[PDB]
Amino acid sequence: NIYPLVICGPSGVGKGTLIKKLLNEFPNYFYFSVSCTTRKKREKEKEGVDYYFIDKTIFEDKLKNEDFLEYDNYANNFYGTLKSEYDKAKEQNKICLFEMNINGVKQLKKSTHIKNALYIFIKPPSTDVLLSRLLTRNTENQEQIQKRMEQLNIELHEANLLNFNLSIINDDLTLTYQQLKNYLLNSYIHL
Repeated sequence: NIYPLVICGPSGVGKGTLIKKLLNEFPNYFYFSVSCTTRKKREKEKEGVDYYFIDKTIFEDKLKNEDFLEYDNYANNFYGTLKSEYDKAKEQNKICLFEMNINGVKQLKKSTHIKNALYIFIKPPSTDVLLSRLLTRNTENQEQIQKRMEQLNIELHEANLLNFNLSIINDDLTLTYQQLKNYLLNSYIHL
């Protein structure tokens, strides 16, 4: 059984960039988990790639069956990673790579479907930088932007109560990827 790899942290820490480099460099070793969402598919978005776009009724049916490893709600839409994503990774005999926020990780750490996963926490250089990147990529009003700021404060607070196999302050992408890559080479690739 190949232990799944979870790259986690709050939005804005650079998870996406790090994962893309990883997948680009070791394309034959990973199966990138795809999540479900009730949000409407945007123009450039691809079904089965960006997400599995479904509606509220189906999402509710899935929860009813407890088919999720983790579920979340953001900007008035539901998101969740199905246990089946892990099965597909197994089917192809590859490392299942999960991109998650802290709310997701705590659900994975309790999940009975998966076990022995490797958790890599990608931290921001600071809270100020994390919050600033939030405002930068957002054009919201006071009350709403404050809610997202509080959500990020909760993420960091929750992260402090969990244990990760490795934690990296992503100050410099190059250095972060290098530490990440070496860790993964020793954990999965070498020999």
